[PDB]
Amino acid sequence: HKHSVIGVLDSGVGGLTVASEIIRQLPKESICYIGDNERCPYGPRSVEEVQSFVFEMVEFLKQFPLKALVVACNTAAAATLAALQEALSIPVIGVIHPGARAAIKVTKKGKIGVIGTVGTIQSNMYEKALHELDTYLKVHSHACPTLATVVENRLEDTAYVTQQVKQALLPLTKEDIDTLILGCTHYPLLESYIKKELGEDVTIISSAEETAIELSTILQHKGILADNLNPKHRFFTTGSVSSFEHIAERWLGYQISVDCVDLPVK
Amino acid sequence: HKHSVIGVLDSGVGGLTVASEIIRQLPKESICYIGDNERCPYGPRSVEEVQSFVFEMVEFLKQFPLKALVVACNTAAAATLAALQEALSIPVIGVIHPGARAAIKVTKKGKIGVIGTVGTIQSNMYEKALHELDTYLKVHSHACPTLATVVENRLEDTAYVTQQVKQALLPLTKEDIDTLILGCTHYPLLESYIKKELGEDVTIISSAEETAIELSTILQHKGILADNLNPKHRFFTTGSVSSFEHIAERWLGYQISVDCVDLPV
Ligand SMILES: N[C@H](CCC(=O)O)C(=O)O
Ligand SMILES: N[C@H](CCC(=O)O)C(=O)O
Ligand SMILES: [K+]
Ligand SMILES: [K+]
Repeated sequence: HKHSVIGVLDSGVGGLTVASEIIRQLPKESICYIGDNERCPYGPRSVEEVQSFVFEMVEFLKQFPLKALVVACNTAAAATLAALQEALSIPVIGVIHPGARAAIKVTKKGKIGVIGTVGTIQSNMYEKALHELDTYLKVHSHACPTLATVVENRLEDTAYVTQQVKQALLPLTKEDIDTLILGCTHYPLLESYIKKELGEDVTIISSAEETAIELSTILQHKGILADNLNPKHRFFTTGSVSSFEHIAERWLGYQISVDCVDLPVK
Repeated sequence: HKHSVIGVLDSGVGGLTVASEIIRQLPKESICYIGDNERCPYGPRSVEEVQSFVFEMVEFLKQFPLKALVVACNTAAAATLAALQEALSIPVIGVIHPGARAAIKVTKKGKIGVIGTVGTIQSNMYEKALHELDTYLKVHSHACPTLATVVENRLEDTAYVTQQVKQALLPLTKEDIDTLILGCTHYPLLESYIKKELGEDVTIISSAEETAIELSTILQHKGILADNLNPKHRFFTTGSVSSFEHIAERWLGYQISVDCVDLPV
């Protein structure tokens, strides 16, 4: 396992929030990332379709020596995490359960909100994951379909972002919650807006931050942590390479290695 | 219908902070706790002695159907975690690694402080654990030998507690850290005093809170979570039963089931 990498898959660029947290909290691990930008968004797609696309990305990642797989996309995790964990022998870490687990840790009232794409919310995976750990939690799940697009295409228009965040969170402002799970790869970029809308009494949970610590926990439990003092990461996209590189530099603050890929493989 | 329990061992009553977090974050799991109050404290004891006492507690807990073992005592974990993980087939979760992992998650500057007993600090297990994950972290480790006794015997004397926390943390106020790991079972009981001494720029991590989520992560990864909607927990002590019951009631806010036990079994 000394040369093995962490495979990371996502529907596009959003997953860079997850990749950044793995790079920060597990600095000796090597990332091999694939974003299916050509078919993004997955949010409005059927479960069957999303599962087929995710398995195509897994086939691509299998060309590398994987020690573990992270499904960075909440929509993809909702639709295929169980299928992947059954199919693969390596650890498969999704972004939903780590967020639910962290919500249980920070809630004082046992009342949790979660926002995400229509696919993520309709799967009801967040409520199911939360109840598996604690049946006596009240979970309010709300789809916010306009947010990911807002993050990728209108983020500089602050007035527009504020209005869209206000509209998306109106249903939750009416509910009694003290914790909110950002159940979508893109939402960390809206954290400030969200906090302003919900208030100081609601603790925000990032899927990215919690998934990296969950991965860390599992790799160490399994005794497979890397010891590389200066790893390098590789990013792949099915869409425009220049487009991905540009957003990435904006989100990360630096340039990354990006290459094109065609799915299905071979 | 899976009847296995989570074994929890500690040097005494301090481990109730860890037990309370497991009960809160994993409400379907059943706890079987043993505190070696008759030989507490472990902090000033030799590593060989602590290892021997911990293995006696494990022999006691093995009488129950254990699905996992939590070493709630930071001093005991420092001295015996490796030995336990090698000797047992069930998952053994100590309180040190979860704290280090959480510190990496919250630090922005990569400068972490940790406090604990002399035994915990002398083992240097915190620095080793932190560096295993990230070699480029600066770790400041300081023993605070008087704090656990302060928590057990002088907590109502606020002027005294403030003075003892001030003296214990003086060396860390001189260091540049943005995160502090409470590397002892008793320190959550001093969180307010510690926050006041270090300021709002230092995020304080609880070993109990992080160990419970680490346990949760591992039980679910292994597919062994309980589904019990109303479990019951049992506590055992090698010291005075009435004394344990009294402190427990003060710390938890309610009474618990406590029985006496003799080690070695
Ligand atoms: N990455 C998706 C957001 C984008 C999409 O709809 O594909 C998610 O985390 O749910
Ligand atoms: N339980 C110990 C504190 C008490 C003792 O010294 O035994 C620890 O967490 O380090
Ligand atoms: K393509
Ligand atoms: K004194």
